[PDB]
Amino acid sequence: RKQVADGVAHIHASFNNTIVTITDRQGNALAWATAGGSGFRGSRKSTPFAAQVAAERCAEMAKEYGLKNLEVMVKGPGPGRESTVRALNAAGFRITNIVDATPIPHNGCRPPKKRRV
RNA sequence: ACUGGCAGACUAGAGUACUGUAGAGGGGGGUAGAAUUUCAGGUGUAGCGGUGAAAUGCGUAGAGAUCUGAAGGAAUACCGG
Repeated sequence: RKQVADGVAHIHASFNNTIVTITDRQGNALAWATAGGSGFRGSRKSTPFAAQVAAERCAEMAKEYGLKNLEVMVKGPGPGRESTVRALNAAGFRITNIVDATPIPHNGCRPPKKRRV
């Protein structure tokens, strides 16, 4: 382990799962945790609370590297946007900046077809 | 008288010249930025993805995530009504 104190939390909140990848500021991965690896499956992955746990699990694995300050980059529309960020505050970590990093095409590729469900 | 013909006349219709104005009008060429995919390398480690739920699929040969770069094609967020 290289001990780092300043880092970046990259919350990837899909509508299905939520991934949390705490990195150094140079974007090398240190820890990751996912709603659908932190216990919850099918329906319950896609809940705030599953993502919270992902964040918690990742947080208490990020302390091995001795991280202290994180910037949160919240990327996507999922339920695990807000909850993960709370779970980083309420796990010690000082949050410096909360960026949104959602990829927005400036008209680009034709999305998949509409679901005639 | 009215319609037509013929020979004139007229400027209200129609058109011309002049100067501006707005405009995703058209055709050609170039270029920008965002994003997707693929690929290469770094970090990293067990999931990812998907759904009503799931399975097919993808992943330990290292995925997904994340960083950087590259290469392509297509379409031009906001403005925007």
